[PDB]
Amino acid sequence: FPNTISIGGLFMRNTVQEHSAFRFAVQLYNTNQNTTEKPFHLNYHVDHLDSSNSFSVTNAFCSQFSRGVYAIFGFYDQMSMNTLTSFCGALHTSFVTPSFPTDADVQFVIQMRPALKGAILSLLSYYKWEKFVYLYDTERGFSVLQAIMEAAVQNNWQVTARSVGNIKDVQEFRRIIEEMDRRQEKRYLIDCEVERINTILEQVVILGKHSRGYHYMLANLGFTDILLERVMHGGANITGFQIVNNENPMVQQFIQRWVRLDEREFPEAKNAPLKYTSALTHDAILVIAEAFRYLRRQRVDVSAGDCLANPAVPWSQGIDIERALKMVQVQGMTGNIQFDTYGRRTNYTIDVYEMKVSGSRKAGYWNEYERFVPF
Amino acid sequence: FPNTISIGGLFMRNTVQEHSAFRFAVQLYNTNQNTTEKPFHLNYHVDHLDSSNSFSVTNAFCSQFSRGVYAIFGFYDQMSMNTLTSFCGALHTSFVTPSFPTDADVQFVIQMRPALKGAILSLLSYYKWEKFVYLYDTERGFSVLQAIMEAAVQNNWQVTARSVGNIKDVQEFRRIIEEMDRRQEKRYLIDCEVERINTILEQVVILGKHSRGYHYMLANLGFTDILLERVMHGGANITGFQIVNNENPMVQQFIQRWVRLDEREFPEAKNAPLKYTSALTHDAILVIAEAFRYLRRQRVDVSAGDCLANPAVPWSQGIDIERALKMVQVQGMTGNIQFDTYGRRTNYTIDVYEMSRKAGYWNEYERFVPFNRTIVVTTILESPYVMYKNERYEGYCVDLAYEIAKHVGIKYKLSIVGDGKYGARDPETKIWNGMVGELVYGRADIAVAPLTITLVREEVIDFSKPFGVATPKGSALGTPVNLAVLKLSEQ
Ligand SMILES: *[C@@H]1O[C@H](CO)[C@@H](O)[C@H](O)[C@H]1NC(C)=O
Repeated sequence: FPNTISIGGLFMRNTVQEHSAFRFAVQLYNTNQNTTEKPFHLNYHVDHLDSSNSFSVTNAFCSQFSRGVYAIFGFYDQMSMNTLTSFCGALHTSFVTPSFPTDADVQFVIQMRPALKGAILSLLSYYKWEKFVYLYDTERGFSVLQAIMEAAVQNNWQVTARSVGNIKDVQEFRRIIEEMDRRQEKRYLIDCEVERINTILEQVVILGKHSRGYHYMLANLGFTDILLERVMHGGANITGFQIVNNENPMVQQFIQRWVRLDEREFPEAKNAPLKYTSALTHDAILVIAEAFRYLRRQRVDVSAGDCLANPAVPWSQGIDIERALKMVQVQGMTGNIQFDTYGRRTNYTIDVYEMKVSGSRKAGYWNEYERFVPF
Repeated sequence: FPNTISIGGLFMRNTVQEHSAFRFAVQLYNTNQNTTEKPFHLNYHVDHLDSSNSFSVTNAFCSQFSRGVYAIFGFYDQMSMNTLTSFCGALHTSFVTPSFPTDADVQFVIQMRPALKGAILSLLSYYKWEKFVYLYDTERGFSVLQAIMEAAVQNNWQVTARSVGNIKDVQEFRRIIEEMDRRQEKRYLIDCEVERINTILEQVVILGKHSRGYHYMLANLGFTDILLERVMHGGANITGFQIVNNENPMVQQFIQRWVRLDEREFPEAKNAPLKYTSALTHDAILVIAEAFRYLRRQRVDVSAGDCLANPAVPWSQGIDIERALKMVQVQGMTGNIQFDTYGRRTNYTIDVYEMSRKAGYWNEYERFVPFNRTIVVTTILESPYVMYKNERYEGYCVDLAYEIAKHVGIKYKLSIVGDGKYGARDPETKIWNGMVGELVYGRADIAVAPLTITLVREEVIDFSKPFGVATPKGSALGTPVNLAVLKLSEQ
C-alpha cells in the first residue's frame, strides 16, 4: 500500500463553497491523530473547468490523469457530463461526484446525490396529486421527467408538462401561469434549477397565485437555497426535500467547527448558508477515505501514461478501487451512505418539509423500503 | 505545395448516402484529365464514430489529426457538436460540415447548411401569420426558436410554443393537436426532425386535421424525406423549403451519373431519393477543391503530434487554410456558395414550395419573390330537460339550445357528459367533474342544462341570468349567450 494517496479535483464555476468544503474535509482527515483512522496521507490536485469548451475539460482531465491519481472528485453539468463520464469509464478511473445522477447506467462513477424520483412519486401518491402542472427543465437529466410520464400513464393522472428551460422572458412564465389558472390548476411540480424556481415564484407572487388554495412542490434538493419569504406570507403550501439534517450530531459538529474558519483560506464558509453539495463533498471525502482504508486492510495491491493511447489499456487495479468505493456503508452529513452496482445511492433517507406553518417544519421522511413516513 | 492533399472524414449513424456521395465526389474530382482543376490528388481518411461516447469521438478526431490532415469533413450531433467544434477551433484545423449551423459564433468551422430563420420569418410575414402554433425540437440549435420568440414579441404575435423533443408517447402528440384544435388554431410551424415531423403528420392524419383550412409549415430542408401523401390528399396546405433545385443542370448531371453507380461500391445510391445532405457533401467537396486550388495558385505555404499537449500549439497554416475556405464562391448543386467571417453561408437562395409547385424563392437582399365551427354543447340526461327520442334528443334544454343557437347564429352538436353529473370539486384531487369540469378543462363550449348558479361554480365558469346557462370563463360566447337568454326571457 502506498504511503500517500493522491486524488484529483475538478471544480466547475460557482463552486467556491464546495471547494472550501473539499479542502476542509481533506484537512480534517489529515489532522486526525489516530493511526488507525489515518493510515495514509491524503493529497489533492485541484483544477478548475470551463464546462463550455470541451477542449478545456479534456485538457484538465488529462492533466489530472497524467499525474498520479487514484480517484477523481468533481462536478459536471449537462455540457460536461458525457466527456468526464466516458473518459472515466474507458480509463477505469473512479469519478466521485455530488452532481446529478446519470440517466444511463454507467460504470466507474459514484454519484452520491440521492435520486428524488422515488420521493416525488411517493409524495404525489400520498397527497393524491391526480391532476397537476409539471414545469421542468432538462439541466439535471431526464430521469424525473420519464418517471413522471410513466406514472401518469399507469395511474391515469392529468399532468400538464411544460419545458421552461428555454424560456428567457418572464412574460412567458406569466402567460403559462395565467393559462394554468384559467383551467383551475392549483398544484405545481417545479423540477427546475434554483434560479428558475426563484423566477417562477416571483412570477406567481406578482400574479397573486401564492394564496391559500395553491400547492407548490419544489423537486430540488437545496430547499434552504430557494427564496420562499414572500410565498409563505400568502399561505400557499410549499413541499420541499432535503438530505442534510440540522440536528444530526455530525452535521452539528461540522457546522460548529466550520463557521469559525477565516474567509481567506475557506471562502464562502462563515457568512454563508451551507449548501447540500458541500455536505455531499464532505461525505465524498469520507467515502474515499473509508474505501482506501478498506483497500489497505485487505492488502489489495493498488498503485499512468496518457488519456488517448489507442488501443487504450485500462490499469488493472482500478476495478478493485471501484469495488472498494461501492461496498462502503458509512455515516455522513447526509445520513446513511451506500452504493449499488451502478454507483447510485441506496438505502438513503430524504426529509420532507411542509413548512406551510410560519417557519420550516419537517413533515416526514422518505426511505426506499418504508416509502413515506409522515409525522 | 504537396502533390497530394489528405483530408479527414467523420461519419455517424444514418450517414450511408452521405458517405457514398463523399466518395463519389472525391472520385469525380480525382478522375478529371484537364490537369488544371486537378493539380493535386485528393486522399481521404474515413472514421465512423458514436456521438453518444465522447471518448470514441475524441479518439477518432485525434487519430485523424495525428495521421496528418488539412481539413476534416464530417457531421456532428447535438452531443458531439461541442467536442468537434472545440477541438477544431483550438487546434486551428478547419471543419467543413453539412450539419446544422452552430448557434454561437465559432472559428474554423465552415457550415454548408444555410440558416432557415430568415426564410421562415419572411414567409410568416408574407402569409400574415398573426397567430400560430410553433412545435420545436431543438436538435438543430436554438437560433430558430429565439428568432421566432423575438419576432413574436416585436410584432405582437400569438405563438403557442411547445417543445416536442422530449415526447416518446404518440398520445402526447394527439393531446397537443386536440388542445390546439380546441382553441381554434389553424396554422402550425413544425421545426422538428424528419422522423418527428412524420410522426406529427401521421397523428394529424389519424385525427383528421389534414382537411382544408389547415396550414402546416415544415421548417426543415427535408421536404422530399417527409411522408405527406395523405396530408395533401386531405386538402391542407403544406409549405416546405428546399435548397436543391432539380432544374439545375449540375444537379441533373450529378443525378444521371449517380443513378448508374454499382450499389456494392456505393450503397444507398439509385435506391433512395437524393438527400439534401448528400448534395451538401458534394458541394463541400467542391468547396474544398476550389479553396485548395486557390491556395496552390496563390503560392501560400501549406504543410502534427497529439491533440492534448499543454501548452497547445496552434497550426501556423490553419489560419490561411480557413481564410481560403471562407472566401470561396462556387456554383454547387445547392446554388451559390459563399461564406462569411464565421463560416455561415451567405447570399443563398431557398426555394419555397406551396403544394407540389415552387411557390417562390427567398434571398437575403430580395426577401421573398413569389411565383363554420361546430360548437360543442354539453348536457345531462334528465327528464324533461334532455330526453332520448342532435335528432336523438328532445326536451326543454334541447329547445333552449336551439333557440340560443338561432339568436347567436351558430351550428352546434349536443353531447351528454359521460359521468352524468353536474359540477363538483373533489376536496382531495381538486378535479371538477361533470359539465362544469368539461367547461373548465376545455372539452365543451356551453352547457345548457339544469345547472344551479352557485358561488363555487361562479368562480370557475360564467353563468348567464337564470332561465342558468354556463360558459367557460373568458370565452367570446359569454355576452351573446347572456343576451340571447335575456331576450328569450322577454318573450
Ligand atoms: C394545502 O395543505 C393542506 C394541509 O395539508 C391541505 O388540506 C390542502 O388541500 C392543501 N392545498 C392544496 C393541495 O392545494
